[PDB]
Amino acid sequence: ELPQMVQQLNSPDQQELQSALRKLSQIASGGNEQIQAVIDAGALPALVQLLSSPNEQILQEALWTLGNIASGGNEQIQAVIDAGALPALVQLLSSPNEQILQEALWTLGNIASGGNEQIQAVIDAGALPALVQLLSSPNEQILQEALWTLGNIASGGNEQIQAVIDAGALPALVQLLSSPNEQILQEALWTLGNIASGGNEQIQAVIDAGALPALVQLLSSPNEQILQEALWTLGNIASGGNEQKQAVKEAGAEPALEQLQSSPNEKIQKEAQEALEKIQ
Amino acid sequence: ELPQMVQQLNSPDQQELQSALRKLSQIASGGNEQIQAVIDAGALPALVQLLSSPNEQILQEALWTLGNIASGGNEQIQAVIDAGALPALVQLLSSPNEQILQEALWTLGNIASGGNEQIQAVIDAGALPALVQLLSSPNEQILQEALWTLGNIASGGNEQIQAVIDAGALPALVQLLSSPNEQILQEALWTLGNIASGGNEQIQAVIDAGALPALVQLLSSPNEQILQEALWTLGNIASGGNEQKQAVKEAGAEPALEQLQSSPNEKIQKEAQEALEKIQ
Amino acid sequence: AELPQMVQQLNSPDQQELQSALRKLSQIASGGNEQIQAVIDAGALPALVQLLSSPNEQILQEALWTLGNIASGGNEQIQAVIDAGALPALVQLLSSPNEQILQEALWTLGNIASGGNEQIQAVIDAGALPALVQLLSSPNEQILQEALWTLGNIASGGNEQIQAVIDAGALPALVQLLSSPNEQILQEALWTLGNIASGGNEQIQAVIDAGALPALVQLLSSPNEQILQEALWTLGNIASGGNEQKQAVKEAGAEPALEQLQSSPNEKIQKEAQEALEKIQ
Amino acid sequence: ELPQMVQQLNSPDQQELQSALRKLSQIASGGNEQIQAVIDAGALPALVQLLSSPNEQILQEALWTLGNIASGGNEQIQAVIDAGALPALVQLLSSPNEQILQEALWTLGNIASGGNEQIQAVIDAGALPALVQLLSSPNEQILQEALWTLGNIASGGNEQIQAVIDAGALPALVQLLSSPNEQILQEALWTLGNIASGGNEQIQAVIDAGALPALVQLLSSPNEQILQEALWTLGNIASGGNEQKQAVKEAGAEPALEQLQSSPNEKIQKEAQEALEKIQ
Ligand SMILES: [Ca+2]
Ligand SMILES: [Ca+2]
Ligand SMILES: [Ca+2]
Ligand SMILES: [Ca+2]
Ligand SMILES: [Ca+2]
Ligand SMILES: [Ca+2]
Ligand SMILES: [Ca+2]
Ligand SMILES: [Ca+2]
Ligand SMILES: [Ca+2]
Ligand SMILES: [Ca+2]
Repeated sequence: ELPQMVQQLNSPDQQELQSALRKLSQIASGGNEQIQAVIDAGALPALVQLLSSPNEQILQEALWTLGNIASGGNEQIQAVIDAGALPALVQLLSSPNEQILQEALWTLGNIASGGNEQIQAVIDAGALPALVQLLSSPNEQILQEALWTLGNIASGGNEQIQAVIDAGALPALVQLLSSPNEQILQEALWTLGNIASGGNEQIQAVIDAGALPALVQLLSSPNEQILQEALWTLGNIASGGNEQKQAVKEAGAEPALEQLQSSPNEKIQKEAQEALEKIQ
Repeated sequence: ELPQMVQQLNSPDQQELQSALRKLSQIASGGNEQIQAVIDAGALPALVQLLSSPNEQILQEALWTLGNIASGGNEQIQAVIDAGALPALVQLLSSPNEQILQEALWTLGNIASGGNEQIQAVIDAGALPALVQLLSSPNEQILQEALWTLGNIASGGNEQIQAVIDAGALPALVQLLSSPNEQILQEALWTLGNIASGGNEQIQAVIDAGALPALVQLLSSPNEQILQEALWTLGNIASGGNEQKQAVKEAGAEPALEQLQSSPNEKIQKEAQEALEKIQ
Repeated sequence: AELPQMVQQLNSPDQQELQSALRKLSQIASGGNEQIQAVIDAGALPALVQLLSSPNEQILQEALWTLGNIASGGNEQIQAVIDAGALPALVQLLSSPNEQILQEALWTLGNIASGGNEQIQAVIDAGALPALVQLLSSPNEQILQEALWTLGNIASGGNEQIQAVIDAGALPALVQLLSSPNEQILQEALWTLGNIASGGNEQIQAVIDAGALPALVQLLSSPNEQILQEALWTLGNIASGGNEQKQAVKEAGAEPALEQLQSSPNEKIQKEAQEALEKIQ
Repeated sequence: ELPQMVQQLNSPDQQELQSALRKLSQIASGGNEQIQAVIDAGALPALVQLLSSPNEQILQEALWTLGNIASGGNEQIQAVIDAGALPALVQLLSSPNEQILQEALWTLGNIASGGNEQIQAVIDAGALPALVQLLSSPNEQILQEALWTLGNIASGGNEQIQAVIDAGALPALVQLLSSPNEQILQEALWTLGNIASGGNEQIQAVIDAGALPALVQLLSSPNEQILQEALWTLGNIASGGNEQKQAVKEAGAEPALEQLQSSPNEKIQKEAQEALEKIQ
């Protein structure tokens, strides 16, 4: 009954087309067996292609359906990605249309709560620089949604976190730690906390950005939700490096570095000597 | 990110090898400086105040944070001490909140893993009586954290080892040599070993407390790991006076020692010789 | 997939499976208003209203969302929100530079204004109309759509409510949205203007005097069926007035446009198109 | 290599069982890529068996390993489940060893953080009655981990939420809304908040358990995490009923009801008739 709804995404009519989209849009809302049902009927290419509709009613509906398909299994996120949604999503990040801009951020956020494979895709697709740009928005709804999306990215592996750092996000995050808007403060603390829970390098970048005095100050907050997030972030700062040191020691590092003691490249040699000195 | 990095230390790809090395050298420097930055930015006084918080959720985060700060070098541990943390930590040893009691013990355990100035501070804050009471906990999670901490204390000098003996830890530690839990058995053994590593009134009181028959009997354990610790302990005792050798003579040690020579475990065959040599 | 699978076991052959499926649908059909009433009876509204003055954006937003949910109940539930004193704070939040807070308050106001006339009139009496009207020229499509939705609920009341909307200067801005390239705003504008056009001859006349007809008439040539439908409904409403009203739609040239619709594939169209051309002879 | 490590997991040689155990737990503690290597080798089945071992060092290692793997993607979780872990993990809830008990819980809570069929495998294995009993534990560590697990379960579809209700969870959740312990209280709010985000019947159970007066008291809390969590739950109670009424309307419920006036059974006609009236 359902590849019928699909072919009608191609329909000359807009009551028909939007009957179809409205239908497919609610079905996508009902959990993973239903999402896959939409997927297998081949809905993704149609829905991606409507991302360029000049009709905002078609556009926001398609956008909303992709976001919902993106809110299921990693495997279902991967299908959105495979359909080529990312490049389009990234362009919509420039919409002067606040409501389209928010739907696309939300969609990206959802994709970015996937595995590190789908986070890397979002990163490869060029999304970090627009997200960071948006950290300056005077619209607190877009700002919140951007912080969130960045938060999920910063919840991947260390290279994911490092991309976020390398895209320039930290100075903004640290200024928002002074914000008198508790909702924004807390989403920026949340994202910053994710950064702080990578390894040595990631922790160092947070420290070099001047987060610590701002975090120490938040420990006077009568707001226990913000106090808890400042303390959790601080405890990551204080633990991450030694825990990484010990995990590389566990992963084979002494041996590896001894073998390189005698490297024939001299620069690699001194550096390997230097690094064994450190894992003492 | 870590097994990758280590395998890349052997990579025939030169830029791959080199950047992997650079990362690994940074991770090798550890976290102590990052911890210091936390101290320098003023976090200690607030963490210490929060240790009297009646909010369990906050108090846990604060304890964890301090515990990690105490996972640093002796400088960072000493800073937690001079911040006034110890009185409240020793208080928390009476908490009926198992989640708070475990973090406090852990934290105390890191402090106790510094040098003897740091161990002495923990003794002098009165940690020992509680820690001894905890050796008879039916709660293995709590028992083992207490054993851990006691062990670190008992790895200090003879004044540290005596404080422990004086606090009445030996009977408890000995009862635990009858434990059918191998994780507790091993740690009780390690702690006994550290005690027997002291001078001669130290080696004596351990003998005095009836350790040897359990010790000897453990040599027959077919679990090489618990065998080692028991050997090592009996070897530390062997190392002592003459009344002391005569004491390990008397508890039927020679029979058991005699077999361990053929052991494919290189280490065990060394120590096992050392000890028989030592009697006479 | 609990709900589609439920809707299928009603057509099912098995009697047990039909039975219990129906038993669940029935409870679900009864909706959430008694559950909203229980939240009210346990004493939540006074703290919820207090939280509206809160410096904490996080707490304020959640409160706003709770209130708006409570107000998404029946008229009894809306009236309890009103009586607990929420409107002054809601109307206050209409000036807020915070878009997030602004949207929740518009939304909350929107739900209050989907009640009966007594509920709508309370919103009107709290002074919400001038800010709603000013927000119809916001460059923010999210804020604008929410203010349009609210005003349309308000204009879906009695003539006294419709006239309040008119008296607050809504029409110039509603007409100007008739030129929007944004289909979603255009449809809501048409709908609001359709409601206003569904009151008395003097309300209909104010719509004409505001210049709606020229835009309305063009919208009849729209390739967009959904836009074309709302345009027709509104024009239809206007056609449903006294002689002077019928003349003005004659004199904006609605007749040619309305004939070029009798031959239309679409369904709700020709019947309405017909009834419209009918009303002018 | 990895393939004879698996073979040695079922060796009689106790020593190389444990080297083979430790190594597998090492590599399987970093990244999803390594987890899979461990999986495809065939570690899972053997690892499940070691959950029977009377050696704690062995038991806890196996268990912690499974724990780590269960903290990957839904299909990694699924592979733990396919391996047969659940009946063992559920049994381990009866352990008098607190460390084992907590590790069994944490493992269960990770598995239960997957998609809905994973959550459902956990219900199916009979975890709910054990989880519900734990809600009376005087151990706050065990108590909190049980609530977290039940929280994860209640984050599935209404059928999963209903299975937490049917198992008797609500009266303890309700009582814990009075707890002066903020960590326990917050975790119960979260669980209850997940329950209340379900359908008309799920909200009705929460109402009938007398949640509302306590949730309403919480609106006076000076703790903004708690206050926010009480607003949220109350918000879900106020919306889920109407939102589900509309969701069934979209699911075609009207054609189906009208169709039932055509039943030969008056009861059915009457109910369908009462239903169609109500759906306005
Ligand atoms: Ca068309
Ligand atoms: Ca357009
Ligand atoms: Ca703003
Ligand atoms: Ca507070
Ligand atoms: Ca026990
Ligand atoms: Ca504020
Ligand atoms: Ca705009
Ligand atoms: Ca045992
Ligand atoms: Ca307790
Ligand atoms: Ca408390």
